[PDB]
Amino acid sequence: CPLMVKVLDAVRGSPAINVAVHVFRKAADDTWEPFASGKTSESGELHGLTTEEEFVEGIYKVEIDTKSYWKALGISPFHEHAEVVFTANDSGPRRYTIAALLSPYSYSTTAVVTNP
Amino acid sequence: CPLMVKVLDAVRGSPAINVAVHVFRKAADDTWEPFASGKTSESGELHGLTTEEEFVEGIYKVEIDTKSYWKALGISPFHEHAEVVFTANDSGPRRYTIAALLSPYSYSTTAVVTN
Amino acid sequence: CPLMVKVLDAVRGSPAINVAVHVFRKAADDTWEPFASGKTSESGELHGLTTEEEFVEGIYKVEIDTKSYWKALGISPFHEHAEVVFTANDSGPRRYTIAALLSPYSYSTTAVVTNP
Amino acid sequence: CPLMVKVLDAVRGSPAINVAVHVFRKAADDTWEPFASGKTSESGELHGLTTEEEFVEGIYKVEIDTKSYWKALGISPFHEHAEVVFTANDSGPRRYTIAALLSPYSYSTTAVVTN
Ligand SMILES: O=C(c1cc(O)c(O)c([N+](=O)[O-])c1)c1ccccc1F
Ligand SMILES: O=C(c1cc(O)c(O)c([N+](=O)[O-])c1)c1ccccc1F
Repeated sequence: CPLMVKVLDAVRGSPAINVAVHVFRKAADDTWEPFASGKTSESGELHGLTTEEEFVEGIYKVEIDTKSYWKALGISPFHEHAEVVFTANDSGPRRYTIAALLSPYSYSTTAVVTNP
Repeated sequence: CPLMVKVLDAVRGSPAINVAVHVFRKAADDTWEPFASGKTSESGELHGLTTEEEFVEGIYKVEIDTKSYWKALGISPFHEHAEVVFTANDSGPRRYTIAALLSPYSYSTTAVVTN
Repeated sequence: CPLMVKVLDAVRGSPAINVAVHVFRKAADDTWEPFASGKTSESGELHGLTTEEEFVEGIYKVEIDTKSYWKALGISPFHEHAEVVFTANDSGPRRYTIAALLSPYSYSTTAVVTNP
Repeated sequence: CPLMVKVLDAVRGSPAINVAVHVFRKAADDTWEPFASGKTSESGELHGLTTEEEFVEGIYKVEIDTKSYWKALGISPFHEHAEVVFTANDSGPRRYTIAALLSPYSYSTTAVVTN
């Protein structure tokens, strides 16, 4: 509930389905620790990545594997991935939606942050 | 010099070339009067639309013929066109760039206003 | 159900609430007939604009009143509104989400079109 | 000439000036090695990062220090930075512009790749 990822396809006008997403958290030693991962559903959404207990304060990286998505639709794309890096929960728990809108040579990303 | 339009293609990663662009000025009766038009260049840009003398304060609409652009590339698009409607304000900086980034089902637009 | 509008605020990282939206449909005589209107909710969404019976084939214009939104947050913005113009339902009924992401000097819009 | 970065501000409608930009090249061991860096100019652009000789095929990362930019304007932003990661490909056009459009809680990036 506290972290959701939504991915849209600007070419098709559709959810981006089956997009791999890997989340990392920065460790004490400044490495990126694997935190959670999953795939977008037929709605373009990925729920169930973490829990409010697990999703502590930290610096998180949400890596959206855009290059496999375009390639398996016959578009050799430009980017390797889209990386979204942010501090979370540093004023207490929040709910985060990380959205991405994909094109072969472009993407946009936004965050919607709500206080439960 | 006061108004430039720039159009980019997010599918090909390129300028959007030969895109028709029409600029209108809102009239006193609230209708849109033709003001300037042209086709984007090889660089995706359209310069020479107006002059400082002619580009007075008011409400302008820039209509970008995105549907024809996509059609000519053999791609089916969503929008009829992209319209950008704004007020020219003499208190702000003097040069306006209206940029548009096109995808078949999406577009982005921004204004870069400088002195 | 067949037409939904969602508006997000890129400055706040939040839904854009209380945004006025006016929908028009192009008439036979090429004028823009008022079709429906409403305001975004606290989720940034506007539902209930039309019905599948009413939402016939045509050219529709969704006008999102971005300039009142920025102004009532102390930002004099650049655009008068964001206009989204599209042909709908010309291959039978579809469900349309028109999304807009707003900044004071920029916006993006996308469509998600699904076949029920 | 082969690589330019352009950064724009969607809140002010302006170039994003004095933004730190770091470019890295992916090494054989999968670590990121510093490649080029600079600060955007008054036009929001950063030219002179590399030369045709040095800019060989490979995976590059462009990291744009968006957090410091927003902080210096007294605005609280969401992201730590914006990272753009791509492969340089000799089969495609020769000149790469990496553009970024910044808002506090959002950014857009596109590549304009030309000959
Ligand atoms: O359009 C976007 C967006 C975001 C959402 O959270 C969302 O629910 C929907 N939507 O349903 O279409 C759309 C968007 C996503 C990423 C970056 C820029 C964007 F404009
Ligand atoms: O990417 C954009 C943009 C703008 C410019 O003015 C420009 O010179 C370049 N560029 O050279 O790539 C790119 C852009 C355009 C419109 C809306 C959102 C955007 F991100």
